[PDB]
Amino acid sequence: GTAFFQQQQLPAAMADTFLEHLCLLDIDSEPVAARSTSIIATIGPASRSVERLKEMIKAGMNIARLNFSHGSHEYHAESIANVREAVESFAGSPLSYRPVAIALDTKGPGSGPGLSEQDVRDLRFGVEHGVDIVFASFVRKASDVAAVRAALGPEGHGIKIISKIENHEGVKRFDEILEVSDGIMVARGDLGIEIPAEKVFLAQKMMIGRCNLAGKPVVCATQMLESMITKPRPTRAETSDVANAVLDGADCIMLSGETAKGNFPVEAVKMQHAIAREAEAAVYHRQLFEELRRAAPLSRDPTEVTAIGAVEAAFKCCAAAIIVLTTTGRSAQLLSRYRPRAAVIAVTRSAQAARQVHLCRGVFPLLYREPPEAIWADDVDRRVQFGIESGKLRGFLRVGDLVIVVTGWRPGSGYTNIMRVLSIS
Amino acid sequence: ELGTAFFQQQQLPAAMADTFLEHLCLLDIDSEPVAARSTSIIATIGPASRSVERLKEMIKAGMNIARLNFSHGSHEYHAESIANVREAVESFAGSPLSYRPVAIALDTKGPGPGLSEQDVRDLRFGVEHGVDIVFASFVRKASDVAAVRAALGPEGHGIKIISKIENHEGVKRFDEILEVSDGIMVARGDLGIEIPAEKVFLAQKMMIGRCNLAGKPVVCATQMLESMITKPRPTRAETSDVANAVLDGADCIMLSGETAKGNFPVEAVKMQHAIAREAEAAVYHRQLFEELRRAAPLSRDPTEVTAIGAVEAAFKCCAAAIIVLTTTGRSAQLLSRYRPRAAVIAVTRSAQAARQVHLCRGVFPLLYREPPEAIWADDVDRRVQFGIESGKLRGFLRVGDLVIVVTGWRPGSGYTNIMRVLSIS
Amino acid sequence: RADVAQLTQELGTAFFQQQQLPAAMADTFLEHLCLLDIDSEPVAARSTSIIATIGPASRSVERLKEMIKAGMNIARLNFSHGSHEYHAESIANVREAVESFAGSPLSYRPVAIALDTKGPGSGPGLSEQDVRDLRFGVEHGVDIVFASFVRKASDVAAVRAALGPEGHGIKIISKIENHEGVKRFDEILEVSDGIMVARGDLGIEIPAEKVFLAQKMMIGRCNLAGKPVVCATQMLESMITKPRPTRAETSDVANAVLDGADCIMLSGETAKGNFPVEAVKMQHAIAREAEAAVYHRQLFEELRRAAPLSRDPTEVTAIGAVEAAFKCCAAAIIVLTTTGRSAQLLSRYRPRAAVIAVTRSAQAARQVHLCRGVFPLLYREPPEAIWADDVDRRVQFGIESGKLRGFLRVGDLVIVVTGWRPGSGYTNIMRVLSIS
Amino acid sequence: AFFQQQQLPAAMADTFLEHLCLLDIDSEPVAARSTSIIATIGPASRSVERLKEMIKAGMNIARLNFSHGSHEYHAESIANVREAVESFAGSPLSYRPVAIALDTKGPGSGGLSEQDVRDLRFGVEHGVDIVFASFVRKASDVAAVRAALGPEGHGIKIISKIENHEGVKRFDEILEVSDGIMVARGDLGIEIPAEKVFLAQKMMIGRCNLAGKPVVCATQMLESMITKPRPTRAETSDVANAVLDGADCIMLSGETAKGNFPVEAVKMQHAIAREAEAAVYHRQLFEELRRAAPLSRDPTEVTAIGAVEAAFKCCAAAIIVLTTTGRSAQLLSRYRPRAAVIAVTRSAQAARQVHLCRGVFPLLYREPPEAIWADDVDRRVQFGIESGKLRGFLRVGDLVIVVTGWRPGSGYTNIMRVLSIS
Ligand SMILES: O=C(O)C[C@](O)(CC(=O)N1CCN(S(=O)(=O)c2cc3c(cc2O)C(=O)c2ccccc2C3=O)CC1)C(=O)O
Ligand SMILES: O=C(O)C[C@](O)(CC(=O)N1CCN(S(=O)(=O)c2cc3c(cc2O)C(=O)c2ccccc2C3=O)CC1)C(=O)O
Ligand SMILES: O=P(O)(O)OC[C@H]1O[C@](O)(COP(=O)(O)O)[C@@H](O)[C@@H]1O
Ligand SMILES: O=P(O)(O)OC[C@H]1O[C@](O)(COP(=O)(O)O)[C@@H](O)[C@@H]1O
Ligand SMILES: O=P(O)(O)OC[C@H]1O[C@](O)(COP(=O)(O)O)[C@@H](O)[C@@H]1O
Ligand SMILES: O=P(O)(O)OC[C@H]1O[C@](O)(COP(=O)(O)O)[C@@H](O)[C@@H]1O
Ligand SMILES: O=C([O-])C(=O)[O-]
Ligand SMILES: O=C([O-])C(=O)[O-]
Ligand SMILES: O=C([O-])C(=O)[O-]
Ligand SMILES: O=C([O-])C(=O)[O-]
Ligand SMILES: [K+]
Ligand SMILES: [K+]
Ligand SMILES: [K+]
Ligand SMILES: [K+]
Ligand SMILES: [Mg+2]
Ligand SMILES: [Mg+2]
Ligand SMILES: [Mg+2]
Ligand SMILES: [Mg+2]
Repeated sequence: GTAFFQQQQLPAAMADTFLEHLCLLDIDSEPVAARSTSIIATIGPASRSVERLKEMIKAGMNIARLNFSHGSHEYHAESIANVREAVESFAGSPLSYRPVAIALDTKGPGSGPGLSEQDVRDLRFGVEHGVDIVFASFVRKASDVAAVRAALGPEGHGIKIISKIENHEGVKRFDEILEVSDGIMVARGDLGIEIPAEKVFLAQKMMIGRCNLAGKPVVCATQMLESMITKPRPTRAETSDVANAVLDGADCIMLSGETAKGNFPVEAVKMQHAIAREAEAAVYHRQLFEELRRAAPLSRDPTEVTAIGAVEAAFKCCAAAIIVLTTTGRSAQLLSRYRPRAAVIAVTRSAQAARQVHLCRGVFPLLYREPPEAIWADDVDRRVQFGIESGKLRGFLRVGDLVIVVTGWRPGSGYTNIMRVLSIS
Repeated sequence: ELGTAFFQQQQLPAAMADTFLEHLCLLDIDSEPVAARSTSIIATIGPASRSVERLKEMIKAGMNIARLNFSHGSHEYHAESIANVREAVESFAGSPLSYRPVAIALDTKGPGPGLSEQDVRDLRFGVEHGVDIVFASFVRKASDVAAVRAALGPEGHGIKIISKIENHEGVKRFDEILEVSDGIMVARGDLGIEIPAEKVFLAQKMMIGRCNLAGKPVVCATQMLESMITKPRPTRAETSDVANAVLDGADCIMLSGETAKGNFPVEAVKMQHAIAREAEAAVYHRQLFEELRRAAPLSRDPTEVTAIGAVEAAFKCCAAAIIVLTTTGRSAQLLSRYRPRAAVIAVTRSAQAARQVHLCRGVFPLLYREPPEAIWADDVDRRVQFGIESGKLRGFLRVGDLVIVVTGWRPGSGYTNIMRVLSIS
Repeated sequence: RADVAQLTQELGTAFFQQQQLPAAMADTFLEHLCLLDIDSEPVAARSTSIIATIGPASRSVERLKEMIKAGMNIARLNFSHGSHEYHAESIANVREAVESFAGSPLSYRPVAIALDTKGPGSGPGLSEQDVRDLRFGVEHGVDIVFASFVRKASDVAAVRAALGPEGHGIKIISKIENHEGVKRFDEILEVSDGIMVARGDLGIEIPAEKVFLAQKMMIGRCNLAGKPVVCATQMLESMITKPRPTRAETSDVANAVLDGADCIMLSGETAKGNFPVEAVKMQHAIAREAEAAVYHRQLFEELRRAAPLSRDPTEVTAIGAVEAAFKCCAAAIIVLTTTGRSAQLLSRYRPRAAVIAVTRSAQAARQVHLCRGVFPLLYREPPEAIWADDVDRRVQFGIESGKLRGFLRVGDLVIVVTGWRPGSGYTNIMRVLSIS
Repeated sequence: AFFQQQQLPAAMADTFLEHLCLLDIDSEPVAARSTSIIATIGPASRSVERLKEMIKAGMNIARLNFSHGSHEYHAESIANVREAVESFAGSPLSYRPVAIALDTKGPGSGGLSEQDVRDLRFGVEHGVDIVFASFVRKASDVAAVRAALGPEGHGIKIISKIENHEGVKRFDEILEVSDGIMVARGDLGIEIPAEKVFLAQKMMIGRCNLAGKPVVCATQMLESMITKPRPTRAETSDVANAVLDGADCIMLSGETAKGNFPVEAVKMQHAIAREAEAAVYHRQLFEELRRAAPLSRDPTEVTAIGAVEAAFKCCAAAIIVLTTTGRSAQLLSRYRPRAAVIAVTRSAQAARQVHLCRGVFPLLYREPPEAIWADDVDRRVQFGIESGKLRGFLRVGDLVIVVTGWRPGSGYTNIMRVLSIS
């Protein structure tokens, strides 16, 4: 229909130049796709009640950040419990259940050179309490990441390490840090104090671009809607900043004081949700996909190979979604790196992976709870049908839509290799 | 894993180039072609190439399609030629390494207002003798194609109609002619007489580009190696012309007097084979694929959607081949339209389709003769392995190579929707 | 590397590390972002003009002198507040502070004066207060009018009519503040001299989360049209009370420049803020960083692909001059202009070289601040008897001022844009000159 | 109607593929033929009357193959060429200069052969403009030819013929020290596999285009026309593709030296080149040439790109350039403008040598210098406009780009002007 091609900035996406693309942006072109940039919300006095946390999950919060610079282990354990209670209050309807990751933000070293003793204690707390992500403060070199990995021990092997770049050394040794990290956070608060305030946008734009190139999650953090700590609506600069972090290529956007101690924590999440949707529709996918494709090296990994084929096929048919079966979340991450306009609906039995895929832009995790079928092929089809039913319920899909289904040839992680074009019935 | 020596062959340094100009600068005479020759050779069969023994040498030299010019000879004469071609082709039906299906094409005499009386009789002859292709002479408008289609009696509806564009009206009505034809022949002999000789290259380049855009086979014909009718080696202009027809985007190249009446018919086939191999390696796939992609409209046909995904995946891993199961040849044709550097090995039970897919650049047909398995999925795997083993048998594949496998979800033509990444074992 | 090998040997590796030159050489936009370096210092003069709203915090002649030194190019008078007596006093103080530097014409900085109207209201036709304020502007010699709540092309015609016959030289920058203005943008831009993205009212009239779409669209269309575009409101809002801005604020300013804005504005930050000089200094610091980070390779190519063929020698000379400047890494493009049009046409192709515009018109020298990358020089000498000699004196004035202000150094290449006969509309010559 | 001619719909295309699709056989070429024709002079094309027909047909350079004939024979040919050329000198607004090129025999089993030294000394004594040096294998071979030309032969252009595998492999070092290259396909097709010659041709042309140096495509281009009045489909294709490859010059060997239709062969190359030049995808070409060309601090280099850019912007009919040595015109030519580069020069040798550069139309200025240098410059610019108007390049109302310098002499080009005709 003609009405379909007027929505989600499709006239601006068809443009032959980036300049023409900007000229074609329409304020009356409504976003249709689900919001793909994840929202990380910092937990605190303003956002700890189980009832408040339920409203924040409904508003769009995907990751709950526990800032270990404040409060005790007793405090942070109560936080975790409330978050888990609010998340599990929706587990009765598995077709609409939304998993929420739990991230531990470390205090950092200070006048010291290596992992603080407090950081070791907090890291072991995180492992003991089952945190999904670690935002490692003041990462200056690759050995800092290794020290955090060591402090997580053998049981914390599944936790994701997102290195916070907060100073000039971190920016200068970025490549070696990214290589050993699972992703990066652009920690603008300290970065804006350690380097000239007028140079932070260069570091942000550079780090996001390099993470996009590497296929690793990148978080944009600090003062994004700061005025919403006290004021019910944000400034013109604030909405612009959020929209531009998405347009830069950020996988996640964050709320610090806006959710931890503010008067508008649910309003702050709803505002980030509203802006991200508008900004994602305004992304110039034509140039973006082409540049991501050109820059990405040749691969002999079937998962990587299937991922680019699936993304290419999704663009060809205007696929509503790409449904992927994933154990560790890697298959979904590899789809996400090519920035498809189609939602990546990731069906997994791993609750940890379902929470951790929120770090990847455009990945919508679905936790499958049914016990395995005797016939493996039947188990696969049940999980694909689960993705279709959830996607239909949540508005991602309609009868007649085309979806790309990404699966593998045998059970267990590492074997994705099949891409099938599917019509929704 | 592949080695530096691999990346020096088949003009891979020139293929990596960021500009077309840099691409030309990087062409290396010492970079040997490795891939199988993808541009099919059409050889006109006449007194010089009629004998079963001569035809066997021509099949070994690279002839894929045998052309019978109904402007000369009789029905009795051409039926003898067809019988000899079929006898020479079936002499290799024992050894799968030597066996190659060869299409049989009837070139009509031409019209007068509408279809000639002789053309109706010759077209009826073609149907009765089971010809695969018709090169319809002097096609001027879409009604001419319809008249040929109508002449291909009740039994001839599967024959391919390749419209010969030989005059100014055919060039001017090209779009309407291509829409109703299976493909086009750039009939340069008459075209060089009907229009100024210095304008024929414009018509050739335009028609090839439009056929490439449409995804339909295009043949470059007449005087390609003319001097070789009397001389053992061609001129500098002749080798250039053949190389440039391939670089233009031609699916097939033709030999007329060179094979029909000349003194070196086998040498002419060998020469076209040698040049096509060099020219195909020198194709700038980076710009070509990107432009084919950008120009091709969005599609909701799973076959077309799977085809672009498969070609994308093949480029990503330097896939040795794309093995496709096809009944009509459509699935292979849709892969071919995106000009992959990988060979399209099409496994089919249809002998007609196996001969007709020679019209498509880079399609290597394999006729499957085994009786159907009780389990359809098992019948499918047996055909995929038939593809793989013959591939290994001919030097396309080695254990450890990556291949893209294109199949459908249910039997019968029209359901192609699966793309798998398989490692050769 | 071969496209810069000899020039790298000549200018030095240190030259090619500064002003984001490694990021500018990138083959893709993505690679360009990856190559941005915080250690790559900006060298070029700041090209995006700063508009500062003058109020109680920034009225004193001594304060205004510090703001001119900080980088203020245009002084804005908001006729929504204050009186005619109040605003006339502000204008007088601005003029006094500007003329305090007129003693050295090689370092004198012209400052434009802009009147921001109050706007219509519940009623549509030009308000009676607007007619009185527009008459005031004409009488006081304002250079620009920021026309509030422009909704259609007839609105801009009504403002031009209220300016009268004597206000023909004033520039009309239409403020787009509502949904109607955004929807009828093309018709408004056609009849306006430029546009202001009035984000304050725009953020109230349309959803706050959609304003960035309107900003990016309007800037792109103004860039396409070759007309000045201003980004306004809440750019450094927190600096009204604090000495340092938020991370979102510095980002917003940098992104307005990267979007393609010719001018950036300060409202409450300079009118009623506690740190008006610090706000100007902050916008100056960010704009310089952001201009160096512009991906000129794609930008110039897209401006050329989009721009239609032209048979106007001024337009033709402008693209040739910008192309030549990119080829040699020209330090500046010196242009002789009467109305500012020749400089405006150079500016539309977004050169990295500074457009040093030499003019005898004081009004045009102030008005060219609306054009990104145009550095106006007011020529005060009386005309030479030989016209060709008068032209060469003005070109030499530009070279001497350029050398004086640090724009030029011996050995630099400059592109000189002049015409074949006196008077406006005859620009058609481009020269490559080496600085001695 | 203007935008339907000279493949302008195909030139507006956003992709190369769309460009090919838009090529129109009914779109007539309007601009003058840019690719120069080199004709080998022999028994079939030696008469003064024959040579006059060949000049009118389009011959720009006359080649004398020193592999056959004697010094007495070739001197007679030179005299006949010069006589036929000077028969049109009466009308200087329509006079067409013709270069004279000596093609050496080569070293054969050997450094520089003794016959080559004698022939090179002959060329210097007879005032040849170009030398096509046979079998150039390395940079020292070029130096040996340069040395054999001596002090009197400093002005002669050396076009190195690449005829074997060593020449192809050491191409970069040879091009660096040569004025240009000839893709000598006859010997190349024997020295390397026949099916690999197109790779060497396309590579050499691209590299010469990149370097801004003339490249000639030679041998068997219209071979059948030695005995037949019309060429083959492959032959017309080959000529059109040499132009589309980026060749500055195309050559005729046996076709003009010993063939039955030498004038018809020249006419045929002229007809095809015109069609092929209009079909060039300038959008991609200029952009790639622009991107690839290095940054320069030479005002001639800088003015050249500005002039070509300005010409594309207004659909300039021509770019009129004042040149002493031909360098300023050569630098304009390297950016492949669609506008004709009308080069006004007082040097007769430079006027002949500029035929090596594609799209450069030399005009020999034969008026004595004015007292005021600025007035002398304007007279030469007006000469270009009058000759252009006469030859059909210009019409009143057209826009032209005028490229001049700030001071007399060679190496000072730095000015570009936009001028409206009449
Ligand atoms: O259109 C119209 O008709 C025109 C046209 O095209 C033109 C011409 O004439 N030609 C060309 C071609 N060729 S070749 O040599 O190649 C050839 C041969 C032959 C043939 C074929 C061919 O093909 C056969 O079959 C035969 C049969 C039997 C016997 C013999 C024969 C022979 O020889 C010829 C001549 C025609 O006619 O067709
Ligand atoms: O290089 C090396 O050595 C090679 C070679 O060279 C090769 C050959 O033989 N050929 C080729 C060429 N051709 S054409 O025709 O063109 C020609 C002819 C002529 C000429 C030239 C030319 O040129 C002259 O001069 C002359 C002179 C005198 C007399 C005569 C003549 C003639 O005819 C021939 C043949 C040898 O082998 O030897
Ligand atoms: O993204 P990952 O972790 O590699 O997991 C993908 C895996 O999931 C599957 O699709 C299904 O396997 P399971 O039945 O074990 O869930 C495999 O075929 C594939 O290896
Ligand atoms: O290219 P075509 O003619 O559509 O044939 C492709 C068909 O072949 C298959 O892959 C296998 O089908 P069959 O088992 O009938 O051969 C189908 O699933 C698919 O629709
Ligand atoms: O930019 P504008 O307004 O067209 O003015 C440029 C004009 O200035 C000149 O360079 C000098 O002219 P003046 O004698 O009027 O100062 C003219 O040649 C040209 O027409
Ligand atoms: O083309 P060349 O050899 O580099 O020199 C071109 C020269 O032509 C001129 O425009 C006119 O020079 P002349 O006065 O020597 O004829 C010079 O200013 C310029 O240097
Ligand atoms: O740690 C952070 O979030 C910061 O410093 O911005
Ligand atoms: O039939 C042909 O091939 C022709 O006419 O060129
Ligand atoms: O009018 C204004 O300045 C605004 O709305 O921002
Ligand atoms: O000398 C030549 O021209 C050749 O050998 O091709
Ligand atoms: K912390
Ligand atoms: K026929
Ligand atoms: K106001
Ligand atoms: K010779
Ligand atoms: Mg911090
Ligand atoms: Mg015919
Ligand atoms: Mg307002
Ligand atoms: Mg030779």
